[PDB]
Amino acid sequence: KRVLVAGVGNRLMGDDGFGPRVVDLLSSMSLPDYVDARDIGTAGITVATDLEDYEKVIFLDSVELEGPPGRLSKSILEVRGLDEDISQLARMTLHEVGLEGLLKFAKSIGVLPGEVTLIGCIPRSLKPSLELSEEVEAATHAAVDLVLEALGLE
Amino acid sequence: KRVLVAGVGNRLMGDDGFGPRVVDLLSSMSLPDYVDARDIGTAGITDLEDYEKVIFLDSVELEGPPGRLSKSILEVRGLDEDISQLARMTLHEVGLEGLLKFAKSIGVLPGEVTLIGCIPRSLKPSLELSEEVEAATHAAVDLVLEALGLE
Amino acid sequence: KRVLVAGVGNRLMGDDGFGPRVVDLLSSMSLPDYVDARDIGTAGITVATDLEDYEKVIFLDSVELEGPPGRLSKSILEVRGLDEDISQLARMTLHEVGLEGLLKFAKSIGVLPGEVTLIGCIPRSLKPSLELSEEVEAATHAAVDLVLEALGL
Amino acid sequence: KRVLVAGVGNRLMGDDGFGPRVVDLLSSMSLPDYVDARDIGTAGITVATDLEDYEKVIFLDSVELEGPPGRLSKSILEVRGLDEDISQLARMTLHEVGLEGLLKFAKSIGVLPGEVTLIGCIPRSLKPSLELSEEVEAATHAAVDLVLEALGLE
Repeated sequence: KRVLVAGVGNRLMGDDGFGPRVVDLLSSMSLPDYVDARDIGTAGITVATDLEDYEKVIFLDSVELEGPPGRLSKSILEVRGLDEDISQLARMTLHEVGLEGLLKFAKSIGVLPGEVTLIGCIPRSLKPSLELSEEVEAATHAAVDLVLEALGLE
Repeated sequence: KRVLVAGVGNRLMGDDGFGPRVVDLLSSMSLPDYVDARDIGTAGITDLEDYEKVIFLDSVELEGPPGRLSKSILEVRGLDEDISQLARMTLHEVGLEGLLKFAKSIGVLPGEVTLIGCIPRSLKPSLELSEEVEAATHAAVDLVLEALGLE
Repeated sequence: KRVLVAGVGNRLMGDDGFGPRVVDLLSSMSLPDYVDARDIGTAGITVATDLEDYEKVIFLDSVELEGPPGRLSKSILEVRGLDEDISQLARMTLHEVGLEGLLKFAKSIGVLPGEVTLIGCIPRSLKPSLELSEEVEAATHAAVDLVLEALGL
Repeated sequence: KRVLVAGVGNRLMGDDGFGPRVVDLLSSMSLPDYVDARDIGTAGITVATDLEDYEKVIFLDSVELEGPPGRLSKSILEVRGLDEDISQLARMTLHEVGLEGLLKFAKSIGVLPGEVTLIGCIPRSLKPSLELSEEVEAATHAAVDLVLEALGLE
C-alpha cells in the first residue's frame, strides 16, 4: 500500500490480457510489501479510498499505437500540471453551467498519486481468446523489467 | 476579431472589478482593429470560436500582496494528451463519457490562452477599487500590451 | 411558513457554501412546521409575496471580517431604527442623498420583517471548490447551534 | 476647518429661519477658527469635497413635534451604526433593494463624520415672514448655549 502496479484489460480478449498477465508475473516475484500488484481487469479502480492511498502508480494496458505487436511505450501523466490547467479553465468557466462538473473532475484528480506512469503494449490481436500472442507474451517479460526499473528493484 | 481581451469580474465587488476596469482603460485607447476588448463582467464568455488568441483578466486568490499580478499560460493541446491518459486509467469517478465530452468542449478554445490575474485587497461590496489594484490595473495594461507585443 | 432561515452563497465557491450547507443540515432535522429553511444560493429573495410572509428571518452567509477563519458573527438589523435614521438624513439636505430617494428607500424596506438576524462565517478559501474547509465545516454545526438557539429549539 | 454648525431652513418662512438665525448669533460671537458656522438655508450641502472635511457636525432646523413653540429637541444620528446596517442590507439579497444604488448611498454615508448632532426647534408659525416669533427668537439663544456646550465652549 504505497506503490500500485495496475494491470488493465480483458483476459478474454487475446492480447488485451497483457496488463493482467504482467501482474501475474509480478505476483510470482518477491516484491517489497509496499508494492501492490493488482489485476483490475475491466472493472476500473475507485480513486477515493483506494487509489488515493498510493504514493505512486504504474498502469499497464494494451494501446492502439502504430507499430509492431509487443512494442512497449512508457509515458507519464503529470498530475500537478493537470490541476493547474483545470484551475485556469475554471477561472474562465466560473459563470458557465458546466463549472460544477469541472470541479467534480478536479476533486478526483487532486488526490491522484503524485507519480503516474503508463506502460502500453501494442497487441497483435484483440479477438476473443484466452491466450496471448507470442509477441505480447514476450512483451510481458520486457514489461516486468520496465516495472522493476521504474521501482528501483532491478 | 482575431484577438480577445476579456475582463472578468463583478464591478460591484470592489477589487473583483479589476478585469472590467482593465477593459475600460484599453477600450479608450487607439488599439488595432482586430483586437476586441470586452467587459464580460459575470456573464461568462460563450462567439469565442472566432478568435485566435485570448488574454484573460480576472481577480484571483493568491497568497502574496494586494496588487500582485500572475501571468500564466494554458496550453489546451497539453490538456488533450492528459485526457487520453486519464481515459486509459478507468477511474470510477472519472468516467469515459464525461472525459470525452470535456475534451470536446475545450477543443474549440484557441490554442494558447494567457491568464493575467490580480491578488485583490478586498472583495467587499464596493463600486471602487483599492489603491493597490487601482495601480495594478495600469501594471496589467503593460502586460497586455507586451503580450500583444505593442509595448 | 412564518419564520425563514435563508442560506446565502455559492456552493461552488468553497467556503461561500457555508450558508446553504447550514440549510442542508437543518433540512434533515425535525424542525417545526412554521420554519422554512431555504437554500437561496446566489439568486436573492423577492420581498413581495415571499419575504413578507415571515415575521422572523434568519440569514446565513459568508462575510470576510477580521477574525479567525470559521468564526461566526451574529448581528441584528432593526428595520425600525433604520427608518428613524432615514428621517434624520432627510433633515440634513445632503446634495447626494436626495429626498425622493430616501423616501423610496424607506418605503421599500418598510415591508421587511420586524427583526432580521444575520449569521456570517469568516471563510478560509473561496477558490472554486465543492468543499468546505475543516473550520467552516465545523462552523456549520456551530451555526446550527445558533439557529436553534435563536429559534428557541 | 474642523467643526461645522449648519443652520437649515428658509429665512422667508417665519420660524423656519430658526437655524440660519442661530448661525447669525454664532457668527457674531468670537468662535475659534476651526468652527464653521454656516447658513445653509434651503440650498443643501454637498458631502463630497465639503461635508466630509469636518469631523463634527451640528445641524439646526425647525421641526414639528409635540410641544409648544420654542421647545428645543437634540438628537444624534449614529452614522457608523448606519453604515453597518447598510452592509447588513447589502449582504441580504433583496430583489427590491438592489446592490448598486445601495452602494452609492453607502458612498455618501461612509464619509459623513461620526459625530452628528441635530437640534430642532418647534415653530410657532411657518407662514411667510422675515421675522421669528417671540418664542423661536428666544429659542435661538437657548440653541446657542446647546451649541456651545456640545463644543466645550460654554
